[PDB]
Amino acid sequence: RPRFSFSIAAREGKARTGTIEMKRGVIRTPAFMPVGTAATVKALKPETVRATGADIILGNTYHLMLRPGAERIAKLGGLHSFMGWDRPILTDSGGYQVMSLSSKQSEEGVTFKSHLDGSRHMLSPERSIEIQHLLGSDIVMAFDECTPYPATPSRAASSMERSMRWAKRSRDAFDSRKEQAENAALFGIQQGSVFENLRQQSADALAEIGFDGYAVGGLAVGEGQDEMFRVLDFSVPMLPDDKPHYLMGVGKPDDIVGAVERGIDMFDCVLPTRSGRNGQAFTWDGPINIRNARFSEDLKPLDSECHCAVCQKWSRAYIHHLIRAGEILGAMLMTEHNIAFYQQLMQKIRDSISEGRFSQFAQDFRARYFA
Amino acid sequence: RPRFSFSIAAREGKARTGTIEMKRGVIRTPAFMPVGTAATVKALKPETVRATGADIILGNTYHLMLRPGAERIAKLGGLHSFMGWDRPILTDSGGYQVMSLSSKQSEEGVTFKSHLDGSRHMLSPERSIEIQHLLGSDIVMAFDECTPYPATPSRAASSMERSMRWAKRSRDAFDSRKEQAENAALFGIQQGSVFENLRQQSADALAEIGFDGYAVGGLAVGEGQDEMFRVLDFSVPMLPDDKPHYLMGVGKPDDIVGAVERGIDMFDCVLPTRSGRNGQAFTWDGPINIRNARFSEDLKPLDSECHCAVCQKWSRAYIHHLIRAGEILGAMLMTEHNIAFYQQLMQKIRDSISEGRFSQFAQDFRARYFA
Ligand SMILES: CNc1nc2ccc(NC(=N)N)cc2[nH]1
Ligand SMILES: CNc1nc2ccc(NC(=N)N)cc2[nH]1
Ligand SMILES: [Cl-]
Ligand SMILES: [Cl-]
Ligand SMILES: [Zn+2]
Ligand SMILES: [Zn+2]
Repeated sequence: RPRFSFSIAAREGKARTGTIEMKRGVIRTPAFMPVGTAATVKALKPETVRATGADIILGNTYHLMLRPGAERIAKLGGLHSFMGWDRPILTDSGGYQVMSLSSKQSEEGVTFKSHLDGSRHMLSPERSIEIQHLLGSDIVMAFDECTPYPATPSRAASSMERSMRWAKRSRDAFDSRKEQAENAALFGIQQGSVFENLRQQSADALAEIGFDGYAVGGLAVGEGQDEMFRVLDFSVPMLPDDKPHYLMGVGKPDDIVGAVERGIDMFDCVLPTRSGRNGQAFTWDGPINIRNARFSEDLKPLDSECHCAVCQKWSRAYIHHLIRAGEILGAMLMTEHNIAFYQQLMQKIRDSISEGRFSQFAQDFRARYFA
Repeated sequence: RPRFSFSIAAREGKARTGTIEMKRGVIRTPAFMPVGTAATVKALKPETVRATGADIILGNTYHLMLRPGAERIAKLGGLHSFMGWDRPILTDSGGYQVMSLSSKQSEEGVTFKSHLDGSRHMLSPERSIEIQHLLGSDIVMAFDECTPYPATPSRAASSMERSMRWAKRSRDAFDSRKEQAENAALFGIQQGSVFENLRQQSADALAEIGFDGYAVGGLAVGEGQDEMFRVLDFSVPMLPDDKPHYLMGVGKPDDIVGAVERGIDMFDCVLPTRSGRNGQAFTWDGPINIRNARFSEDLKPLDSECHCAVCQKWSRAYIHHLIRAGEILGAMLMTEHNIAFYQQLMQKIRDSISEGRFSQFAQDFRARYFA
């Protein structure tokens, strides 16, 4: 079993489908990664996450370093053993949460106060890589400096250029740790906001360093789908074609389809889990809010085609009751269905690309989903 | 498959072990019934409830008549289909929640305002039985009038005597509904508080009417274990020996053991589910609070002997993290373990009675549990 081997089995336009082979398992691409920020995909046992079709989940350096702690997780045997997920885990590097959740930045790194208890903590390229080593991540993200949306040209350039210097420091720290370099992979993060020249400068710097995969940062932060697709149109071709392309934080089903049409291979977002707990269920006819009174006596499953265990066993009417009553089983069932729906979407994307009918799939998907 | 057949396979002192055969399955006794007040055992799929060893669960007339509604559940196919539990369900009649949760009593019945939205509702012996018919309950409880603890002799007698008249009305309403009389069972509820003469009067009235089983009401309401055991000492022998004896709302593991020693066959309580969500895990060495800092790096399972799936797969340290983080999976894992622990306790009770070593089991259990 290889450390990291990406193979493209089929193409259609800019879209690709294939596999990433890693020591802990195969990742089918395009892939959707359920988010497991606090060492759990919310409301699901790991076996249920696997049963939905997920090949890999996402963890977070920032959250786990605060609770329960990186050294503690390593002492307990690593993140895989701790949470009971034995397949690949990608960990974000913490740069986004430093901006979004915490409350001093320099070239060396960043010091910050935890949002949970105000205790002071430090992150740097070297410390982020070390934390991801302690967690035992399979895909390690380079540590970057993020800037809020909407970013001015000056702030976008400044954070991107520092991110590129930090990408080289992340590369060197990873390569210095033998066990990490032999068993994990390292992805760089392209920045530059909506500005084509900065995206190009960022892509050039990352390719010169060399990574196992390339993420597109700085999207899914409020820009809207038209603008995101515009940025992807020019940004993805700048990345090495022969390595995976990971769009961080995306997204809604239609966002995923359009991003695949633009060359993206990997995705993560909290939408299926978080909005599931809030009562939103994804269906091939668009999302529904199960709390709506129209579902109070609806005996049909959440989605009429979905193969998930929830749709085999429980009605909309029951799940409507559970969510309106605040019952934990409502969160469990909505989340399992939504994650299974996302995996079925990815499976349909992969099959349609492999069969050379992805264009028609995307058209049919949109016509029905937005009808 | 019979409507209702109780068979005692073995005895030791006042303790009994055996089976209740019903159309939807066999109930091994002494039995513990997980509580599923809102058409769910909190945080567990029904298949997980079954995997812990539960033969029967408890639902509630008062809660289900308010949300989602009894006629609605019947229109949707009954409670079993609605929640996905195909085995026996016992439903309490609502008399306790009218007292404990709602906010006018007469000989006919009771009118009350819902605790959820203040809407007005009515309950009576006839309406309670009808609601339990609409739900499709397998074991129907007679509708009683409860009085708060501690009850004066006057209030205990008054509520008991009305309860006995309402027990006859419950019997007649059940017998008038052919489908119910042919497929379900009906239990009476002995009242009389801590007063031996009232317990005797109540037992005499219930036996004259005749029921499939006899519950002991009015305990687990604050009286303490010594007093409860004292009341059981004289109350249980008053009930027909050849029918099941159901102690409502009990209880802690040691309460269950002592009640079995006094002739009780069936139990229900929210303790394993509710306290599980709050961080209390049951072990053979007594309860632990998993949130305590001493468990932060403990790799052992919740209990060293427990056969449940949680103890096969996750450490105390992980569950400690989950509960302290407010994660739903923490509630799921704690609840599964606690319900499995309760079922393993019942299995050890049943086996020890069948083998004529229940006295020694109870002594060994207490010496270790309270060490
Ligand atoms: C919620 N949206 C969302 N977009 C993202 C882009 C990037 C990152 N992380 C990173 N640059 N280390 C996280 C994101 N989260
Ligand atoms: C929580 N304790 C607790 N003791 C109980 C006794 C009786 C009942 N119900 C009834 N008489 N219809 C419920 C109980 N709940
Ligand atoms: Cl989430
Ligand atoms: Cl509960
Ligand atoms: Zn489904
Ligand atoms: Zn266990």
